[PDB]
Amino acid sequence: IENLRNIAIIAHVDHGKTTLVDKLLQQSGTFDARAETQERITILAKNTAIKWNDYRINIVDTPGHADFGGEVERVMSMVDSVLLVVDAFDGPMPQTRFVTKKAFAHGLKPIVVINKVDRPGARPDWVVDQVFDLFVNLDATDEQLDFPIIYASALNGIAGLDHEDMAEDMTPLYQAIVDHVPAPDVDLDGPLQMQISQLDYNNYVGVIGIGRIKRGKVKPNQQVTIIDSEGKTRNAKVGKVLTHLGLERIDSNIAEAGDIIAITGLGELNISDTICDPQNVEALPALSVDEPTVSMFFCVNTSPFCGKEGKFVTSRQILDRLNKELVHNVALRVEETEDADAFRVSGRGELHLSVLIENMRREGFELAVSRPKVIFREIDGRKQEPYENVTLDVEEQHQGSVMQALGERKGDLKNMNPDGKGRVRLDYVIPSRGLIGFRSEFMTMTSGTGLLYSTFSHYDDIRPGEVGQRQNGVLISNGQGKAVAFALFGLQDRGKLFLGHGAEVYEGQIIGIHSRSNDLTVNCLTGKSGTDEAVILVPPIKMSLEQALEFIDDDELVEVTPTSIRIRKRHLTENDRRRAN
Ligand code: NA
Ligand code: NA
Repeated sequence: IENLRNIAIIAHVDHGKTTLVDKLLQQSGTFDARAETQERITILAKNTAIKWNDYRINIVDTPGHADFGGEVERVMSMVDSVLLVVDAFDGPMPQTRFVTKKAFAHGLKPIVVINKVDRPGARPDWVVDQVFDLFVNLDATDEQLDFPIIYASALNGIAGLDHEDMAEDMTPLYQAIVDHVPAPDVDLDGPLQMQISQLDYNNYVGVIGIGRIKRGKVKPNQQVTIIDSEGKTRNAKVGKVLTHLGLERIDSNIAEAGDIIAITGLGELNISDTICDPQNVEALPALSVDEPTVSMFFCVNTSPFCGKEGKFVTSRQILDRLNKELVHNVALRVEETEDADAFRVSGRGELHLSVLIENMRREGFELAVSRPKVIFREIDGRKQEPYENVTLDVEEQHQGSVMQALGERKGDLKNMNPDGKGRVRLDYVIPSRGLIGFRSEFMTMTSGTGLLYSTFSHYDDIRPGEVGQRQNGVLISNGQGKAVAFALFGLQDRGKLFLGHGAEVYEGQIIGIHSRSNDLTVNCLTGKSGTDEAVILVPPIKMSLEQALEFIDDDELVEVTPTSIRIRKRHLTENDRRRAN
């Protein structure tokens, strides 16, 4: 127990945290199940367990996805310190600030590694000053400002407290971890209490629960009572108890409090479930969950062009592909609707849904999707919507316009923190519904220089007024067939077009953006003293999947194939659109 060290690791993508975890594992003589010697997946295991002398160090990877601040909090709630790894030349970079801020907010003391100290142009002393300023900028406590520094060269396999007189090996980094990281604070003799912090899956056993055992012990085939954060309970039987050794999970006959473990055979475990000894059912506090706040309908493509471009089109081919994603994509949610050729798919931001669709197009799928929107849930008698905690890290020159746009998106400002080094951090509380479409506008407005983070917060009363109302109406084909130059030449005078001469269109397909706010049903199949000389079309607007989804309204769909992106009305005929209004 007193010999366990549970630490999380933080590093910019190119600052060699994988290289460092590898050197620490090799020099510790921990049995290595893989087969790499010296290089010259390059990402970490979610947990790496190092055996050094009579000490066990669990290194938990810090999630790098910007919309999963929930998961970052769960990592910090499970560990007792953080290892911040920083390059000897770049110094700390703004990409790791969000996760560093979470570590300090959960009251963790940091251990700083300045690695690549022998690379050309290294300036470790300057990196120390940069790290000190960051922590002060993060409102560090006096205990958080009193932190060890270990200089390191994974290349030469050496570490030290002093970069000018480095030791023969990595001994100093290990010693810094056991000296300054407290052992887990846990009750070994009380009844089993273990919270699910992370979920994983493999075809050999199914759902895998990952967590730090808060109290007691757990064995294979043990009878447990699982309790969720809604207080509902269910009895179950532990299948396998898996301990961590290097990059691998080990079938173990027991596991004790303080230890970070994988558990199986407990069916559909959810984040924050507490596995309990059946006599003493005690739920631990609810953990932040990465709630799927944006939803789209994934429908069978019913267009007159259906089946002509992709191999996979049926309702079961699509459902089979979705359930197949669901097991490997634990944040995602697939639901059946009253329509059997329509499936409500929910995920962490529209990007999560758009990536899935792009995967299915490449595979040969064909489908229609509705716009990304939130699910309005009735809780405590009223209609509430999801709200998010949002962090924006921007160059100071972008502060003005970023704030105006977030205000317009119903964003409540909560904090402004400039670093005095050309960047500012803005914390907002905004309904998820006001965040849809923003990441794209945010990149354009900040010229790709900004960083945006998201952590699900809560449901609350609906904030009044619609967000991102499209101002322009659309041009809708009233026929099926080949679009012609002479007719497109006349319509491009009334709006911008999505296609040119020779495109096959169908009735209700959207073929352009109208200059005015109203929709027009137009003819693009036949052509209507002086005249207009030359029939030349301005190049069509060819939208990405992301643009089609941010373009479409509630009465429209994006028809998707492996080779094509089409926009369409739900009601393909003008008569049908009139009978809805
Ligand atoms: Na739960
Ligand atoms: Na969201």
